[PDB]
Amino acid sequence: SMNPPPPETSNPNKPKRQTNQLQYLLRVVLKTLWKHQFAWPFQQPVDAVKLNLPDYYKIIKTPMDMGTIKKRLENNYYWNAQECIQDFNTMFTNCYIYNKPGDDIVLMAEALEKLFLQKINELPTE
Repeated sequence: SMNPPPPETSNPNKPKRQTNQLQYLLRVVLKTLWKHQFAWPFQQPVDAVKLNLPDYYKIIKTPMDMGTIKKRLENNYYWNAQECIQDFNTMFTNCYIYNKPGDDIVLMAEALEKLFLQKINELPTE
């Protein structure tokens, strides 16, 4: 029922890059999803205490959210675009794993994911 430590957003010994694909992931992908009317439940780690989801972290072992992704991108945490794309996919997957099919939160994730897929389709060549 308690919250775990959040995912890391800094690791000084993890090697980093700033590539045009990672720049696109911040400037286009994250910014598009962040501003959406359905972004709010995904803008920070799930607070299982405030939201009264005492089983959330029993089920979700790889938490991810856009607050974390935003910080990772701003702090150049990633080596490659695939790591960041995986974080978005983990976020959506967690939502679909935890929640009841057809719930409104699942519709919210689906709307963000549709946009994510449209943007990733045009990921620039390195």
